[PDB]
Amino acid sequence: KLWDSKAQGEQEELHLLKGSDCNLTIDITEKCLRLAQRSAYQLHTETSATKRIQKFFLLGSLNINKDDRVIINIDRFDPGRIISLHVPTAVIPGDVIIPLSMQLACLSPFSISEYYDAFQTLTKNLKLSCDSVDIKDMLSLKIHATYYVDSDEISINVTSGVVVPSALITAVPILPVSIVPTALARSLSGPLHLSNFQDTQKSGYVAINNSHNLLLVLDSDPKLSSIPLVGIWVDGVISIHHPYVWSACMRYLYSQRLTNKIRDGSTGFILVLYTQTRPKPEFWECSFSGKSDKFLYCQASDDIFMEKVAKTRNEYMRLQLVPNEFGENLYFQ
Repeated sequence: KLWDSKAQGEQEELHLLKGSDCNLTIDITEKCLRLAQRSAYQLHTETSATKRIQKFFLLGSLNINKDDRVIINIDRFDPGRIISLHVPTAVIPGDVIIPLSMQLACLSPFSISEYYDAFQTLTKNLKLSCDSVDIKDMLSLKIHATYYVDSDEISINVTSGVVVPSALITAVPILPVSIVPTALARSLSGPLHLSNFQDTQKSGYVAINNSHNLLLVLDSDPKLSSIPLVGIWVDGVISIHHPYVWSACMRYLYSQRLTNKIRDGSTGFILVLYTQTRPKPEFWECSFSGKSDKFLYCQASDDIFMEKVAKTRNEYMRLQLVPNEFGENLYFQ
């Protein structure tokens, strides 16, 4: 009886890769691959404690550009630090962390056990994170590189694998619900929420009082651990199809830092959506009922051939990943 759940429009199915036709695009610059191979080759030769498979990091950025199409732009190599754990040199906010394994070819593939362990790590972060909603937390990307050096060229086989939670969020438009006019609620409905900038998303959580009115809460409020929560609010997107909205829903469903979620995926929870294109927020009832630990995954690979002498160009390599429940890349060129 907290709100009316009668559907006021078509159901929508939300997922990270919905807008991109289930396609994940990876762009990798030749320069960072050249630095990765250069660093790897020195260790394997002029150094003796080199493990046969070197462990490095590539650093990328997550961009969303045409109808919510997600692209990872990988352009930085990072050997990483040892602390006993292997971590990047300096983690920048907005960095996609891609573990890079490479080995000199002599005399490679992703297995489901490797995908499974990556997804366990992914969901453990979703359950335990205390940070703001981040789309980068919704995918785990890895690269295997096999390289060879001869007198003529450097050759590299680059294989990339990803795991993404498969959960679909069912979203139903509902009638508007009264919001207590706190300062946060007033600033979200105010004139400043009308902009046109990319990656200006923010989100929080929705509490409820004795009068069954909604209270908006910042994502950093320490009371979130036990305040009774009924859903989320999202600001700075054009529509509900933005993958950030699904990311906030997933984060709310998975988080074990929120111990008093009296409305969740089984009962349906509320989304107060402040879009950038409308003066008033949209109200949705979101639900999830499928398998919680199911994931999509697949791999893609391509060869690159590099001259010994580097050319000051911006050459890059594009990989297309359309993962599914069965591990098949459903991309056809």
